Amino acid sequence: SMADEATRRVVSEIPVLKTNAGPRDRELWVQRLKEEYQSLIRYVENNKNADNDWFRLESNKEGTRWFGKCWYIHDLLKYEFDIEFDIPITYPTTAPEIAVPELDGKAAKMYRGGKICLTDHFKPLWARNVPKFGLAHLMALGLGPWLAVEIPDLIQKGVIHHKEK
Repeated sequence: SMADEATRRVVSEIPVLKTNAGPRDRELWVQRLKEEYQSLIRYVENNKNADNDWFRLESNKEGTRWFGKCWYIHDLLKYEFDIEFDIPITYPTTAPEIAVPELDGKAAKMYRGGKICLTDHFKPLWARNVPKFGLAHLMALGLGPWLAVEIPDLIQKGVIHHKEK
């Protein structure tokens, strides 16, 4: 009951997705990508309205490789990190694995190679919502909360530093 409400508070203004298609699924994958792009751009617009415009993403032509940037504010300073992920063949039932490559070997909750290690509650949360969640939800429920623990830890520990601009 607390988990269901917390999830709704975060995602209730993100458009819900519908199509069960992954990268190999041809016209159904093009349809899934329309849903993904429309959910993502609404999430970006909502974030701008809330003074929390915290990421940009692009894909390759086929929509199977995603990359961009996120920004995290701590003590009013803005920290930028490059992000990337591949769409699993079994998407959207399987969730993508976000990587923050510059933090490889630095962040505590991270696999060798730069994939973030999310708490055990994200996977079953994604699983319980299939196929309604997409990349906007991956950002809002997966990377966002990861940054809000790991980036303050790394700044406190002196592992990362703000470069003058």
